[PDB]
Formats: sequence, structure tokens, C-alpha cells
Amino acid sequence: RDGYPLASNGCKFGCSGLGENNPTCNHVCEKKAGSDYGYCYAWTCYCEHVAEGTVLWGDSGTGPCRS
Repeated sequence: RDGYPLASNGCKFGCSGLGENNPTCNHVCEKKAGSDYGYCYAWTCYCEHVAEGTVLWGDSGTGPCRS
């Protein structure tokens, strides 16, 4: 299951312009998603094979990500 639902209106995984060092998006994807498919454009991070039952409400970069 793809991971582009952006459940958390604030942020899904790492990657966040207006935020601290939240590069977890890398390990996160290759950890629970066990895949190297990530998409970061704005203040947030996307991934594949993460929405397959897993959770999605902000990782480390979450918080001051997007409104």
C-alpha cells in the first residue's frame, strides 16, 4: 500500500523546512516500510509500503511541518 495519504495534516514522517534535523524519513522508510521509496517536496516526507496498516501521524519532523 502506497504512503501518500498524508493522514497527519501536520506531517507524516521526517523532512520539514521549518523544523530541526528530522532526516529520519530515510531510516523510517527502510525500517517499517523496508523500502527506499520516499517523496519530500514541502515541509514533510512521503513513503511507499508505509500505509499498509502501519501508522501515519508524524514521525520526528512532525509538529511545525505544515498547517
